[PDB]
Amino acid sequence: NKTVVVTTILESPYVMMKKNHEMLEGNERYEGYCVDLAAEIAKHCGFKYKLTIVGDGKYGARDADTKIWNGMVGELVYGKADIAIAPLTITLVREEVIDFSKPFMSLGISIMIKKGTPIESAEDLSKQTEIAYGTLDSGSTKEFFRRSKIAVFDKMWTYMRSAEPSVFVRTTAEGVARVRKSKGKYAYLLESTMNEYIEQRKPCDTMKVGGNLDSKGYGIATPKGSSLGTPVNLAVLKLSEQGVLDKLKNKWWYDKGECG
Amino acid sequence: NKTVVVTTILESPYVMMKKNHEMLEGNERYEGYCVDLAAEIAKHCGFKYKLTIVGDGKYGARDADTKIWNGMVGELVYGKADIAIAPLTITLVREEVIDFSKPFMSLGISIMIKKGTPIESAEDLSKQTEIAYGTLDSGSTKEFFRRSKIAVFDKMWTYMRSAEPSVFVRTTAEGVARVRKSKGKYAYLLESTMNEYIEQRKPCDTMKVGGNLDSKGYGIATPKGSSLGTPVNLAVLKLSEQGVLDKLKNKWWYDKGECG
Ligand SMILES: NC(=O)c1c(NC(=O)Cn2nc(C(F)(F)F)c3c2CCCC3)sc2c1CCCC2
Ligand SMILES: N[C@@H](CCC(=O)O)C(=O)O
Ligand SMILES: N[C@@H](CCC(=O)O)C(=O)O
Repeated sequence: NKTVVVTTILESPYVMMKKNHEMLEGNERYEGYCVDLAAEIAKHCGFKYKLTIVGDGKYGARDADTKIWNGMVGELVYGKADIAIAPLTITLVREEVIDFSKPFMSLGISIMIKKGTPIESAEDLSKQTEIAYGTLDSGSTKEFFRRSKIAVFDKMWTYMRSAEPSVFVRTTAEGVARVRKSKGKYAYLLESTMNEYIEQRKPCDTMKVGGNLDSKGYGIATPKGSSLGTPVNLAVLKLSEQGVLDKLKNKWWYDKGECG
Repeated sequence: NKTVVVTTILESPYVMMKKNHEMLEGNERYEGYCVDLAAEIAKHCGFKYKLTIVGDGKYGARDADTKIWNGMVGELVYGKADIAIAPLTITLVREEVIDFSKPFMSLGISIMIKKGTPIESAEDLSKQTEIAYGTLDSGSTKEFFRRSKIAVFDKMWTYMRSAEPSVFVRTTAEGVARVRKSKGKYAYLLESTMNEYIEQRKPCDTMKVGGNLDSKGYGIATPKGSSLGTPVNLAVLKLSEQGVLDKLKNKWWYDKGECG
C-alpha cells in the first residue's frame, strides 16, 4: 500500500546509531531492540516501512497553555507518523489520544546510583538533602511524581520541582553522565529496563537499588482509530507467545553485558 | 441502564466464598482481589452489577471438533455474560474473539513443589521420570506446552500428554492437593501469582522454584465490540496509576500471609 512512517527515539539499547552509520542509508543506519521489533512487526503485518528519529528528541507531553503535544506522541496526534515503535509507556492521558497495543515489555520506575552511594530506597532519598535526585523531562516518570498522592512520592516531587540548580535532564544519557560525574551526589530516577541495561555497560560504576516504584508496560502506538492497530496488536501477542520478545530482550541486555 | 452480569471463577484469592455465605445474598456472598476490583471498576464506569460463578468452573478453551467455547470465554462469546473480571490470561486465540483491557496484573508460568523436592528448573523436570508433573485443564498453561516449539517445553508436553495415570487436574486446588499428598512425587505447573499466594498459606509446605517460563498478563474481558470496553480500559489505567492495583495485591497476598 503506502510505506509506513515509523517514529522512534535514540535511546539505548532500543535504537542506537551503528558506529558506521555515515557509511549507511535508510533503516540500515540503526540497530537495537526496537529496530529488530519493527522488522518483526512489519513481516507479520505485511507492510514496508521507514524509520525516522523524533525531531525534538522527546517521548511526549502536552503543554499546559498551548495544549500542543510534543515528541513521538505529537508526531502521531498531528499525523506526521503512522506508528511509534519505541520504549513508550502506556498511561491514561496518552491512551485517550492514541491507540496502544497490549504491552511488549513490562517495567517500573527505579533508582540508579553511583556504586557505594548510601541509598537503598525512595524513602531513603526523601529523608535527606546531601544527594540530589531528578528525572527525565517530558515523559511518564516526571508525571508520576508530579501527580502522586503517595506521601513519599509527593515529598520527592516538592523537593525536585524547586531544587537549584535544576535536577531535571533532557536525555537519559545526561542523567547517567550526571550520576557518574557527581561522585555519589546525584541519584537518577528512571525506568527499570533502562537502569538494568546501563548496569551491564562499562565502566560498570552504576547500580539499580531497591524495588520498583510502580508496575506498567510499553506498547506500540498508532494514531487513534488507525486500521494498523488491530494487526499490530495480534503481531505483538504472537511474538510474545513464540518467545521472540524474550529472545530479543536477552540479545540486547545480557548477551551484550560488559560487566561479567 | 441495565445491571451488568459479571462472570468470574472460584479461585483463591481472586474470588472465594466467605465462610458465612449461606447467611448472605448476592454479591455479599464473595470476597477477594477480583471482588474488590469489580467494585472499583463499577464505581469508575457508573454501572450496577451482579457477580455469577461460571457454570462449568473453567477458564475457557475451544473444542477441536464442535469448535464450541467453554468456561468464562464461552459465557462472553455466546452472550451469557457482559464482562469477565477474573485471573483471565490475555492470549492471541482469545484476543481474536473477545475484547481485553490493558493488563491489571502481570504473571508467568511457574513451578510449584513440595518443600525438599530435588527440582530447581523446568530443565530439571524434563530430564527425569521419578517426579510426575502436570497442569490445569482448559486454560492458558496447558496450551503453552501443547503449542511450544522450545525444546525443553516440547519434551515436557510429549511426556505429559501420554503419562499414566493422568497428570492433568480440573482445578487449581486439586493440583495443590496433589503436590501436598504425593510426598514430593508430583510437581505442579501454574501461574506465578497463584503459586506465590499458596506459598504464604498453611500448612506452608509448598514452594515456587526457579524463574518464570514466560511473561504475560491478565485483563478484563468483554464481548467483542461491546461499548463497555473503552471505559473499563480507562478505569484499569486510572487504578494502576493511583496505586490501587498495588494496594489490592498487598491486601490479598501478603497482608494475609500465614507463613511469616
Ligand atoms: N499492572 C500491570 O502489570 C500492567 C502491565 N503488565 C504487563 O505489561 C505484563 N504483560 N502483559 C502482557 C500481555 F497482556 F499478555 F500482553 C505482556 C506483558 C509483559 C511481556 C509481554 C506481554 S502493562 C501496564 C500495566 C498497568 C498500567 C498500564 C500498562
Ligand atoms: N518511557 C517513558 C520515558 C522515560 C521516562 O520517563 O523515564 C515515556 O514514555 O515517557
Ligand atoms: N489464567 C489461566 C488459567 C490458569 C492456568 O492455565 O494456569 C487462563 O486464563 O486460562
